[PDB]
Amino acid sequence: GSHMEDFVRQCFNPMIVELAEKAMKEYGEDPKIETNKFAAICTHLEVCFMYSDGGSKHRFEIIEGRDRIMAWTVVNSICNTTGVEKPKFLPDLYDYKENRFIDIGVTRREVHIYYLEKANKIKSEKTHIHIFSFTGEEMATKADYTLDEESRARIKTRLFTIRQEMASRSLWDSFRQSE
Ligand SMILES: Cc1cn([C@H]2C[C@H](O)[C@@H](COP(=O)(O)O)O2)c(=O)[nH]c1=O
Ligand SMILES: [Mn+2]
Repeated sequence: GSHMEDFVRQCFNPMIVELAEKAMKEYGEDPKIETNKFAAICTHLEVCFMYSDGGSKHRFEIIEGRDRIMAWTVVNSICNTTGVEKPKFLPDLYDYKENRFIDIGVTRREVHIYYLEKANKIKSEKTHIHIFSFTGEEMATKADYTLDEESRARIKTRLFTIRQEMASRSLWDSFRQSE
């Protein structure tokens, strides 16, 4: 029974916590042992939902947060109706305005490096990438950041708050060093 586990449960809403637990169980991991991962998944989930909330109504299809089978079903529906190429890995959102898949990343390290490591790993030229860090930096494909500055600013504010809460509990160093 770790401090990080109870921190995560008292910091994130129950809907995110439950989706994160399901994700980890589907992968096969355990929230009680792999607790920095539990925190990372919750964080990613929240950011992806804050981000979809940044557009106009119906701008984004939300892929993140669904069961893997249903996630791919929706990806295939989008592909088969917009003629866009099918990605090799599951993205997080689809942008109906710009007609592209997006993969949002959240890193405790250098944005630059996480971006690159994401580009290669994706192996899907068409998928747009947008990285945020816990220090307030962001990096987007072709410097096209999708949302307006205010919607991104609130994401960054939220990440820095998570960082502080963790640091006040002496959990940050461990979370930072475990990426
Ligand atoms: C950075 C990081 C992400 N993740 C998770 C968050 C997401 O659920 C999933 C995809 O993350 P990404 O899109 O930020 O790469 O992997 C970890 O489990 N551990 C980590 O250290
Ligand atoms: Mn992502």
